[PDB]
Amino acid sequence: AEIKHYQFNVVMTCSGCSGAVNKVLTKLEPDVSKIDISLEKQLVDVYTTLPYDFILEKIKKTGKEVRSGKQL
Ligand SMILES: [Hg+2]
Repeated sequence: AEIKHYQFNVVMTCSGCSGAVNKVLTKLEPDVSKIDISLEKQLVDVYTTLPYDFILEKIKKTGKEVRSGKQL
């Protein structure tokens, strides 16, 4: 039952972009504990029990460019 921390650099030009990312993560409740989105750092932090590859894939399918990701 590990709650992992993933961090992504996601290009988000406006609040609609943060909204697109938030939306796909809401569909993965109740196994997403916390999300943090910063437009000022272009960063998305996801705290979840789900696998890294799956989270990355779902964010990428928004069409918002994912520049990089890592586990913390
Ligand atoms: Hg946007």
